[PDB]
Amino acid sequence: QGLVVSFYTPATDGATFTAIAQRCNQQFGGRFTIAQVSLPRSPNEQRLQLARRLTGNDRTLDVMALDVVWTAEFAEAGWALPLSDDPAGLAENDAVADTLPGPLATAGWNHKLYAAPVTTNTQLLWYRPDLVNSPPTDWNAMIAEAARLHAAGEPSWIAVQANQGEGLVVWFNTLLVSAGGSVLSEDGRHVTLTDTPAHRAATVSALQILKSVATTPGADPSITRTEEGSARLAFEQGKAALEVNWPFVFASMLENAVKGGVPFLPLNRIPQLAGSINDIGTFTPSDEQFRIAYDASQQVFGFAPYPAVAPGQPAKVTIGGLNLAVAKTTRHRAEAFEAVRCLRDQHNQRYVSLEGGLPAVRASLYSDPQFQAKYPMHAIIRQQLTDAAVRPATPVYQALSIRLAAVLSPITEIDPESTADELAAQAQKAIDG
Repeated sequence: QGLVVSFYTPATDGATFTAIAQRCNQQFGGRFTIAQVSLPRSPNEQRLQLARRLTGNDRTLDVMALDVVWTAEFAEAGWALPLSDDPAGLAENDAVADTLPGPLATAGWNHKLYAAPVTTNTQLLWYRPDLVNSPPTDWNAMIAEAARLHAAGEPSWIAVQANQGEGLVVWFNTLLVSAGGSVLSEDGRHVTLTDTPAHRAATVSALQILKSVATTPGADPSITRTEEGSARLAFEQGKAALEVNWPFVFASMLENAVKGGVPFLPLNRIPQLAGSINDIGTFTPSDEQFRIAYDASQQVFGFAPYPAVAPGQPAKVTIGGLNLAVAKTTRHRAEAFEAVRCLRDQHNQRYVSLEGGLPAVRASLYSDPQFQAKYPMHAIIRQQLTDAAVRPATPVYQALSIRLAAVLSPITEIDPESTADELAAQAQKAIDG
């Protein structure tokens, strides 16, 4: 026998989360162990299996990693215990102490914390410094640069995820919040897209940018013809000189370049990098090999803040990532909340970042020299995580998102004024559920 605390996570991060689980087991003195359980790789199927297990009162479900936008759903439904339900009374303070504000904001609902952040994410600008002298600082500069490049016969696509789905919703949300707007009110009860002249201007601004990118000379046909594509691959293959995307494109760039799949960046030819591809095809460099690959990448691969909407205001970039929640189905609340605290301590935060490629939520880690070595863009991330935009927090997020995506796509057919009103009407229909 033996008491087991289940720990449900996306399969994508199964190896990483298993290792920190095993690290935590060391320090429980055999009182109990954490067992990682892999949900499907698809986020939507992860949420649907958790729901099945919660409404089915599966008593072995203890700790679960939730997407940052599932907070309201799981809290309103009584599926995620409030942190104040910890018999030890430690969960609340732990989740606040040394956690960046952006991640923390995703974990609340009705002014109460219902989960503890563990990982986060934000989008940056990635550009070709050999083709682009300075990184565009706002979206008008993005447009003008891409158009100049087209007239010069050079890579002109702006690589951004804009197909119908959550990625387009994320992009619209960033533009909207950066312009001072909001989809919903504080309680997710009212639609605030067009309720005041100022809010309508923010919505119109964001729609104009979406539409401007779609109709820029030399645009990506995945946008102009609403086709399947990939922002990451477009940049790696040399068809886009500008990209907004999560930081996983950094590791992908170096690994694929070392494998010889990046034509403008032949890291595969550098003698010092011989043997750095391990027996499963992963770029696993030493500290010096890393600094060589990153130094050589700088000639052709740069990063910068997400472009602003307004000339002077830094962008409010939609945040992603995972929060740790204790399920209402647990039989051992005390051990479950203790497990959450161990899984998100400083050493395990260092691990998920360095070995897992998942940005940590602990502010202290953005001062760690080892973290700064492997995240040279740490300072931009820290700033965008502290001043983040949050997707609308509502129990009906899934219906709201689907409805917004259907209106916004195809983005070539946006008419900012009339689309603004159609956005608000469709958001209203989701809130009426």
